[PDB]
Amino acid sequence: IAPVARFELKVEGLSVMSQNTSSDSDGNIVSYLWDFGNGQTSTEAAPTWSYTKAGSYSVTLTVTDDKGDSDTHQQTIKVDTP
Ligand SMILES: [Cl-]
Ligand SMILES: [Cl-]
Ligand code: NA
Repeated sequence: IAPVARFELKVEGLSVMSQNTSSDSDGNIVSYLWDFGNGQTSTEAAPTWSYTKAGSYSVTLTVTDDKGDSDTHQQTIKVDTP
């Protein structure tokens, strides 16, 4: 129900850009934990990142709001080398 974690990704080769499309009907989102499925994380709203090895990676976003509630979304992506 609230908050709702959500994002969309744009993949270029091994590199990924994000758009944060999260929301909260009962408060305000104050923090983010992105988890790129490779051991890397970020606290940015809409980070850019990259991988080294071609493969399948799960990208997870957790959002947390002003009342201390969290929600998580995931997307698995393919990335390839040249
Ligand atoms: Cl990698
Ligand atoms: Cl994909
Ligand atoms: Na709100």
